[PDB]
Amino acid sequence: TIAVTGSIATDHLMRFPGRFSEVSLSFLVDDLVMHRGGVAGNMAFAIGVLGGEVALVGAAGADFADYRDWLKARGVNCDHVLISETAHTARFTCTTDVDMAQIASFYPGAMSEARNIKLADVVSAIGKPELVIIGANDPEAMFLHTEECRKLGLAFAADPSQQLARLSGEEIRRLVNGAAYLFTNDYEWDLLLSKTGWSEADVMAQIDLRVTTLGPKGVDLVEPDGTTIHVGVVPETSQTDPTGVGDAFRAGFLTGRSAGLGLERSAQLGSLVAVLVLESTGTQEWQWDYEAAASRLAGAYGEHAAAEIVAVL
Amino acid sequence: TIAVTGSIATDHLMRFPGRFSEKVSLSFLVDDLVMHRGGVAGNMAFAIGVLGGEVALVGAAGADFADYRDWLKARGVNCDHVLISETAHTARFTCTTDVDMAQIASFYPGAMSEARNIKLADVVSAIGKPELVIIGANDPEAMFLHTEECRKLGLAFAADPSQQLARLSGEEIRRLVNGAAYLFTNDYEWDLLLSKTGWSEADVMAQIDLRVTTLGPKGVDLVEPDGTTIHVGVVPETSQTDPTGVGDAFRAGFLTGRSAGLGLERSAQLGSLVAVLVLESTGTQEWQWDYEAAASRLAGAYGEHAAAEIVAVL
Ligand SMILES: CSc1ncnc2c1ncn2[C@@H]1O[C@H](CO)[C@@H](O)[C@H]1O
Ligand SMILES: CSc1ncnc2c1ncn2[C@@H]1O[C@H](CO)[C@@H](O)[C@H]1O
Ligand code: NA
Ligand code: NA
Repeated sequence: TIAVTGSIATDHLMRFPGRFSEVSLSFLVDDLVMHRGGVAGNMAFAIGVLGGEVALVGAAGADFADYRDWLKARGVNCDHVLISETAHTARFTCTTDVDMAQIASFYPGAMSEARNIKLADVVSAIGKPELVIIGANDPEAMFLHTEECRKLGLAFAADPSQQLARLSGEEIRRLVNGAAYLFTNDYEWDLLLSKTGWSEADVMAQIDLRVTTLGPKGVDLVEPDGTTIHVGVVPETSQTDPTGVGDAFRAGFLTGRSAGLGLERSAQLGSLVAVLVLESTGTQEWQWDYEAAASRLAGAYGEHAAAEIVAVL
Repeated sequence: TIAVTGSIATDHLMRFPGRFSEKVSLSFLVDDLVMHRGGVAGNMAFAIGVLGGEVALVGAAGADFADYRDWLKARGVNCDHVLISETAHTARFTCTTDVDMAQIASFYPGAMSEARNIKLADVVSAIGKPELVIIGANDPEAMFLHTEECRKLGLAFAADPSQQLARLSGEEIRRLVNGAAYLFTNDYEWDLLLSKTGWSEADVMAQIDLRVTTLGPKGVDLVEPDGTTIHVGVVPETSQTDPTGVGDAFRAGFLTGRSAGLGLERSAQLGSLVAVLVLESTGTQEWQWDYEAAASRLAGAYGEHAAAEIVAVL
């Protein structure tokens, strides 16, 4: 059972049929759609679709009913979503240009109440989770979640992503120590190092595994002893929107890990889910086709890897 | 009766408590998010109706327009000639405003694209000939067809291209300007119009009856073809909050004053008042008309005599 903590949101996604090369910026967009989102919602949805046991742990508004149904239909346990008395579910508004560059605004709303969520209640309700993802969230919620994981003996994955630029060096440091996984992208890895003052070795001495996504260059899985697995991307055919691609990779990778797959196979599955999200507009708008999944995995990584991956799904 | 053509929209307005000083990947943590009635035509029609003017809104919206229609009709706006799309939703304007009143925004036209199917002939046959038709930012082809139909039926019009000036070609802008009773732009838009059309200042003034050029905090200029220039300073602000719709508000106040028989200067003073009232509220139609506060601020900025003459016709 994987407990996913992080933002729950509605994503208002727009497409600008140009390049962000323009203060009074005005972008004439040719698409506007509203989808389910938030990093925790995305990851929980992806884990549920892939057949994993997952519980969403975040803060939303009373408007969450439909979202809840949508997630429960995919096996996600939403019993422990905090419902705000007053605030609306967070909203992410984003414009993506032809180069997949993005200009976005995030209104937290009910997200600010995630700091009132208590993992002790979740553990008493569902047992101790096999892993807790500490994703982008209310900052205080992120810190309290990590500290409660440490105190209750729960393995956790530090996944600060969008919040890394808004946290101080000390805050980021408090999020990293003891993590079973550390997820960032390459730019975020450099930023984490610069802000915390830690060296690469300093970080690796405190975590069990570093996972660094590299956009089109794939992903690196680095162990504390330097052992590095590089997994290339599942090449894309219909690139459309980058929102939620990292969440998708994390969900696929952690589902594979929970299914007993090795690091490389789990990262290959994560790459598949990531490209499926890249090729759709919303973050949870992708479909799971077992045969197309097997085919694309085999094309990218070989028949043996594809077969071993699809066997556990 | 003033016919207002232009965009009808829902404005999703956010506040960034910082300054826009940030493979682009901009992310702004905002601390306010509100949804309001908008579109340049909706804003101007609302303002004219609130001020007691006779006004008809002429634009394209979606079936979701019912509540907006009720809201506008409660203020005396005639919405009979709003085109309701079978398919599209009302346009949406999404904007983030920083502490310096700088803005980063995206506009989804949606139903606005169908304004090019509106025919001002139907409006005139229904309500008579409007005293003036505002050609505001809209579906570009709709703007051109509206201007040409004004010329064809002999209706006075105000060229008010604003947000669309940067997206139109020189020839397109030129075809929008000729014969206009009014030309509304801001100073940056005036420079851009000259550069894009290749016209000189004199070239423009020879084709219009009046140039109105807003200057942000520096006020507004009203320039006649013979060079006669009236400069009206702003009504100084007390609670600057959001710049969305301020120009629309000025245009509405000014044209209401003009339709009420006020001179150019008095009309521009009223417009400045409405503009600052919009500047001091978040939405574009979220302001209230307080007769006493209006009189007081007009008098403080322009004198008791001007304030009295302005409030007398309202
Ligand atoms: C303080 S900024 C922030 N914080 C938390 N979550 C964010 C933020 N910005 C976007 N999202 C959510 O991330 C998802 C894509 O990973 C998108 O679905 C989007 O909702
Ligand atoms: C092609 S860009 C565009 N076109 C037409 N109208 C626009 C546009 N952008 C914003 N608006 C509307 O203008 C109002 C503020 O004057 C705001 O209320 C907003 O709705
Ligand atoms: Na996407
Ligand atoms: Na405003």
